[PDB]
Amino acid sequence: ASVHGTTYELLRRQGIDTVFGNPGSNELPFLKDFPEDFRYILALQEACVVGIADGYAQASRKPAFINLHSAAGTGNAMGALSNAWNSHSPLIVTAGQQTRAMIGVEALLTNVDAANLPRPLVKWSYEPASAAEVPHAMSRAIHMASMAPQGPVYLSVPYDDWDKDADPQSHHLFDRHVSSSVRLNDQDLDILVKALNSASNPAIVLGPDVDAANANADCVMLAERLKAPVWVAPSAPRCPFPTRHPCFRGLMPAGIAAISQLLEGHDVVLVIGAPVFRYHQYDPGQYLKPGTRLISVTCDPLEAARAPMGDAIVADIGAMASALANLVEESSRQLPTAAPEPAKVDQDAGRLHPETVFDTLNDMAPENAIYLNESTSTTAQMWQRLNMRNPGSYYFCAAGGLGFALPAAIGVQLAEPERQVIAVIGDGSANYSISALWTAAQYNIPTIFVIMNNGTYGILRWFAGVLEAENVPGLDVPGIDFRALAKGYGVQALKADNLEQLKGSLQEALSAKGPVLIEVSTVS
Amino acid sequence: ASVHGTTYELLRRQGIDTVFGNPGSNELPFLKDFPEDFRYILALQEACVVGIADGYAQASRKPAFINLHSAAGTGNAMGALSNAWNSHSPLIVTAGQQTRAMIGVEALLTNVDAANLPRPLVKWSYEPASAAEVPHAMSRAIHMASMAPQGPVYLSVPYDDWDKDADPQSHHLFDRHVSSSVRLNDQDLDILVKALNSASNPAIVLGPDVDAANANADCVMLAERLKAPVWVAPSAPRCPFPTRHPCFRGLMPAGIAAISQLLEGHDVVLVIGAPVFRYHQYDPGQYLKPGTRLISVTCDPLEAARAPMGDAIVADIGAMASALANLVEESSRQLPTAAPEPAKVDQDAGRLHPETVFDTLNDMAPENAIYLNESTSTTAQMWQRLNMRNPGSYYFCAAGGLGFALPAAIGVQLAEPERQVIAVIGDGSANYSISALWTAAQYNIPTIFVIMNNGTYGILRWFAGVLEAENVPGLDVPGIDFRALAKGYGVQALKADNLEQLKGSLQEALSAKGPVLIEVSTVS
Amino acid sequence: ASVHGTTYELLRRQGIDTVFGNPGSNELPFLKDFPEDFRYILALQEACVVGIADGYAQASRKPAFINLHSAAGTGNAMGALSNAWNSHSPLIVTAGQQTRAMIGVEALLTNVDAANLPRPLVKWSYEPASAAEVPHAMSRAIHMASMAPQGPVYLSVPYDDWDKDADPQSHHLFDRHVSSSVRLNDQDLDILVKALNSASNPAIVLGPDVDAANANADCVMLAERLKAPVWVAPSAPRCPFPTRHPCFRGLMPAGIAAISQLLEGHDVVLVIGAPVFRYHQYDPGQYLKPGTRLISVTCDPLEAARAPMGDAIVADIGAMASALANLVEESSRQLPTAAPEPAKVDQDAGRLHPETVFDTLNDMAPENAIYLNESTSTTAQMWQRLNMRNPGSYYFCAAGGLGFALPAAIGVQLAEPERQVIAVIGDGSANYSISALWTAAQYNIPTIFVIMNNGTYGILRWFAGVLEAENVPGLDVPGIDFRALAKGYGVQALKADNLEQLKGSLQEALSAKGPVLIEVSTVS
Ligand SMILES: Cc1ncc(Cn2c(C)c(CCOP(=O)(O)OP(=O)(O)O)sc2=O)c(N)n1
Ligand SMILES: Cc1ncc(Cn2c(C)c(CCOP(=O)(O)OP(=O)(O)O)sc2=O)c(N)n1
Ligand SMILES: Cc1ncc(Cn2c(C)c(CCOP(=O)(O)OP(=O)(O)O)sc2=O)c(N)n1
Ligand SMILES: [Mg+2]
Ligand SMILES: [Mg+2]
Ligand SMILES: [Mg+2]
Ligand SMILES: [Mg+2]
Repeated sequence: ASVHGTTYELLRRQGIDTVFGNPGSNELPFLKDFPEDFRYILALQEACVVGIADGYAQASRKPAFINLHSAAGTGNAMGALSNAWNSHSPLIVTAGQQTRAMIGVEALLTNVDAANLPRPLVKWSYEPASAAEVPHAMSRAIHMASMAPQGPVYLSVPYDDWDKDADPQSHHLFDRHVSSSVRLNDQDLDILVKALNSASNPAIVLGPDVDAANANADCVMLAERLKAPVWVAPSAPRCPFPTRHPCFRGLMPAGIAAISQLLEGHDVVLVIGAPVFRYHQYDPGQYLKPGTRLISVTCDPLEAARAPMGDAIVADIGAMASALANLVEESSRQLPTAAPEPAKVDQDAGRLHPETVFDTLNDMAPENAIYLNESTSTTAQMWQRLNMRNPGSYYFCAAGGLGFALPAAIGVQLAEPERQVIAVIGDGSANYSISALWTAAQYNIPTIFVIMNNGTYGILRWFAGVLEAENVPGLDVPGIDFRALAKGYGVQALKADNLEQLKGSLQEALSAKGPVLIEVSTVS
Repeated sequence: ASVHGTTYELLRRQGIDTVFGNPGSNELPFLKDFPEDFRYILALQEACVVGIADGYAQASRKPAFINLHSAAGTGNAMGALSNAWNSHSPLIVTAGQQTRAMIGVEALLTNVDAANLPRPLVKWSYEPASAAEVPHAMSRAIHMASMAPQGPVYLSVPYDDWDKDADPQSHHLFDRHVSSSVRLNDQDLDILVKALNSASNPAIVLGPDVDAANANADCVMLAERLKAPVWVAPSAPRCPFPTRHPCFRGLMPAGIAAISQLLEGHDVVLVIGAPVFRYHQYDPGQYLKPGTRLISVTCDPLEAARAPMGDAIVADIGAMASALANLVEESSRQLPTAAPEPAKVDQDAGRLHPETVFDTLNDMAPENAIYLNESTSTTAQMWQRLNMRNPGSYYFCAAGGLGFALPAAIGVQLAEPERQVIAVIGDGSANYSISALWTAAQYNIPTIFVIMNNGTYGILRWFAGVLEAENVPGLDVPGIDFRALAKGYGVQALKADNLEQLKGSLQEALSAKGPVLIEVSTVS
Repeated sequence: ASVHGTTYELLRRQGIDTVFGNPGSNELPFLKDFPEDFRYILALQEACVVGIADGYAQASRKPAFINLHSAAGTGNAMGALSNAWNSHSPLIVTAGQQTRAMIGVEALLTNVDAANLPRPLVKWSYEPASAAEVPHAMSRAIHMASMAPQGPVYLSVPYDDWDKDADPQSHHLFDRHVSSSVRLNDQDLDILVKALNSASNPAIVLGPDVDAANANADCVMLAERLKAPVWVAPSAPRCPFPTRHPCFRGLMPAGIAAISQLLEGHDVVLVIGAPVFRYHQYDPGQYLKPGTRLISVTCDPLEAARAPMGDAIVADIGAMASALANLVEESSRQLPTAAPEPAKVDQDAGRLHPETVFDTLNDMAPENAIYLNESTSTTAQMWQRLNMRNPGSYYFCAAGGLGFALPAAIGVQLAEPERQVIAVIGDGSANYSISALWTAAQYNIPTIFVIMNNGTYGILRWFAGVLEAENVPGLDVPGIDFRALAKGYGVQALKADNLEQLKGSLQEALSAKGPVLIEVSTVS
């Protein structure tokens, strides 16, 4: 068989049946004779290709396969890869290279030093030394992306390789099963369980790898057993816990001092599936107060190594959460009391406060909605005002790289066709990957996009205020008509200039057959 | 003085007065107290920021300064950097990094292994080891970008460095002048001149570094003295010669066999300011036919090293072209045979043939128009049909990376306010950097964008055909309304569904006082 | 406290008490006030420093700390790092950098782009962005080196950092405990155990990570329970099993065809702690024959990904070996019969056959002797004729990089004061790291060095034959007097030109109280 034939057989045998791509001439020999059991999802720019694949991979909890064009295509996606790195997204990124005979002269479309291009944003990055090595390299890519800690990988393939004869012994690749589903050995696990049982005032902090592992339910049981309050680790890319569960305490502020203060009085703090910690603002102080001991379970050696405090255990989050949830004793302490329902902000008949938008979404959206956040000045309010009972209900750019939520919302909706996806995106963020709207239209993927339009890079204007930094250029983004942009890409568009119109538009969007964009006028 | 003050003083003393950017929190300490003698050009996505800066640098023939946001922002620009590398564009790319105190914990917005991120697409990439080093590192960036062979460079700066004290000895940086304006020594130059004078049938091939150096006029003199046919090297990023000058032969097809055929019979082929050669299609054969010797003058050691044939001289293109033009003897040979005229293609009253569009542009555009090309299936016809008689009249994505022409056309128009820029862009290419339109609207930069809408990735559909590649997915891009996209970003829009409307739209566009987009319905 | 003080406290609190080094001026500020509870081990060239540290880490099963001088010192050690990468040796490599103020001008002894230098041979490579970050970066280095899969790491430190004030919050680093002692979840481990219990003719293959984990005894129990034959994986860097145990089948030949033939008829092959496989010679064929399924347990995701066949489990070898050994049923199959003792080779009165040397070493050396092999042409004979009963009894350069065994033998001897180390080294290999001898003399480390002198690169001349390649230069190494070299570095030296002399010399060497070198005249 050919390299082409063998490679598609490997992909299908490893459960991959969808290619997210933007094609080029180096990729046509791969895409020719495209198998009928595969589906190709086209996006118009590579940041959108990778964003969509990323959302799809995160929601489906399986690897997603991407095909991009040489260096330029790969380069256009490297901002999207920064987010994918931070979210441990299992993305197999392939790119077409020039024919081997024209690589030396650096013909047009030659990806020079190809394996170095996406570094340091990938777990593994490779170009095979011969055509017959391609299926084996593809096998390496699949497993490197998929093993804990999951993450993006890169494979460059000269276009002339695909037609060449494959090694018959490549058949051994097709059904390989590779497992990382490991947990701490019994003796040391018992020691941990005893420390948890002995704690007088335990607290639990959860990160995105819990949601990725669908460990959420086991974490609920663990928190109920220990009678422990549960935070979400700062800069949260996902939601790992029911937000109206009585133990839930919400999103931790992303500051060193703020977090040690929050944890003061808790003798043992168990962190699961998060870096320790993804701080953001400068908030110097103690990493922990005395009296607090921290224990981290992480799937990522890099996270364990760089934590400035605490013990760490490097293992699969699913296997660890399950073991702990079922091993710890039921504490006789009183179960934590649910947090109070956020207060209703005063809302006149004018532009919308973001608190109003979220309250209204919470009132009207289905209970199994999935939200994406790229409205950076309103994240705190969103976490407080949306009741998200189920796993996989929230995504936020994991490296803070804008241009994620709009395409990712399309991939999520493709992954979960029975759960309504609602992306809340600021007017600034909306532009980074605006052309992804076209894919929603073309493939009939009925995502709802809520554009929070305040005319500015809100969070930047705010932080400039904190820095007392005056005369900063480039913070305002007036003059964008988002309904026109949606029309440009074939997506139904609505406007909401006040609360009444917001209710009406959301009602219409929820009932609509296709994707819908709502432009909301929000307060500056 | 502060690192901030010192750095801005270095920038002004070195001729920089414009910052192209998309701001982020790591960059706010740099952008605060923005000096009154600088201007900031905002674009909404980083591929757009870099593309605009690139156009501006290429047209102005001076370095352009860029400010991006950490890793995500840099990543979003890496497709644009692939073009900049191939075009030798002097781009100084700065990116903000987290505060030094929070780099180790990998806080949100930390650019991990920062200097490796843009490699291999930059000449130099660096993060300073202390705040006091920043002005020195900026000096190195300015000069590494500016020295032959010019190209993009990258500097990552922790945001806390700006307010720190600079080394007082940094004043020595301010007025440094660094020259690479060099040419071959007299003895060896005289040998080259003798070879040229002795040639019976010389030919000349010119590349983009001729237009970059404004060596066009000297090349015209050289060609006139030698009575030599002049080609433009393949995959041409710029136009180095007047396209209706009697010596001009056209754009070389980007194939090994094609080019050796074209050069057959020529005893000496002098190539100036081009790689040898930027081939593209697989077109195997001889690099040169017997009887032809090739001599290359290039500003780039990497070009000289990789040429698969001929001698090479690594020197400044401006200095070499000037010297050769004034030293060669005046040949009494007959000029090349007049080139044929492009045929007027058959055209009904419906959708427009690309040839019709170019013929109409050529009739109506000013003699000093500047064209950009990202209509990939129509390049050959464009070169045949446009009379471009002045330097700096043509730009095409140098690495074949789409998303260049739309933002670069804005940068060019900003650099050349008295020359009308006309960007001819395919419907596929248009989406990659669509948000750039906003910058043209906001700053009232009067670029004309001509969208060639045939509903497909035309050149891929063509190559699919020649490969006899069946069942290739993702080649069609129906359902985009470019007038609506333009409206979305505040740019006037027109439509041309036939020749009469094309003429009317162009008349209107040329009379406009701001940017205009014309959507042209072209054939499949 | 200073960075110096804080870092040494971190080191002692994490169990480090030895520094292997070759000093330079960038390193003096670190080495000054060297604490009384540490020892420094000097070697005269950096390949020797690292080889000694490597031996020490491998035998002690704990990380070894190294201090080298800038780029040149690090560079001199990169061959040794090649081996350390392949052996998963936990080496913390630190190198001194210029003072931060002089990095920018690239003063002499500046390590330019320092973190890139040791790539790709390190797990993690870094230079901190500030002095206060240094202790945290050292913490990261210790843990990256120590977590599965273990391996070398690199930290570059500007020499002026040591005297600066440390972050008081650095104390949180001192007692961090990081575990990767994990194994497959119960459900999937039961499936694996069932597959082993159900196997009709299983075989076991063991690699170096078994010996590194001291999982040898558990592997013996596992082999005895399953009544399975046991091979050592090809190109073996360590010995994971008693070589005279009845299940032992010896070292696998390093070829694809040879290994699948060896495993024919075995329905399940369990590979533990080895790459699949470290092939060497070209020996094309089937990876496995029909009827054989392979299951690999590996500590290294990179190994699991690249295996061309079989299932894989990525977990700690110690934890996995112990669990399997204790869960599998006692098979009723007959215990394998021990390999017969190898035949005696005919030995005349002249130069010695390697077979005779090994026979004689086996007869005279203590039962807990530790051997190192860098006699490349005699490896097979060595594995057959040396009875190694205990763990940690054999080391061979894991990447085939010569220069390992001489210095490593010193490190092992240092780590195991009560076990006699005997390095068997070819006359070719002996020169790579000859100066390591000085360290054995200076610290009175009683390693015995046995030099096999045949006056040639034996294995290369052999290979030259099978290749039918003639006129190959550089294969012969006449004119080396190893007794004089030993005298040069202060080590007692003996000669052996025949069997009687060999016996006498070995007898004196074992009785000696310091290092001894024996030059043996062996047959071509
Ligand atoms: C790719 C990229 N570019 C630039 C930034 C910098 N940035 C920028 C420009 C922000 C403002 C987002 O504006 P918005 O309107 O989307 O949201 P708010 O108005 O609520 O802040 S938040 C932020 O981090 C980024 N994070 N990622
Ligand atoms: C960033 C990027 N992505 C994808 C490609 C691959 N590509 C693609 C997708 C082309 C089709 C461009 O379509 P168009 O409509 O702009 O022009 P034509 O229809 O005349 O081909 S030409 C081409 O090289 C590329 N060169 N650069
Ligand atoms: C650092 C390094 N250099 C060169 C080689 C190549 N090489 C060389 C030069 C060998 C000959 C070793 O000769 P010896 O005398 O040590 O042993 P034999 O005579 O038994 O082969 S084996 C081998 O792989 C290597 N492996 N490592
Ligand atoms: Mg906004
Ligand atoms: Mg890179
Ligand atoms: Mg088109
Ligand atoms: Mg020898």
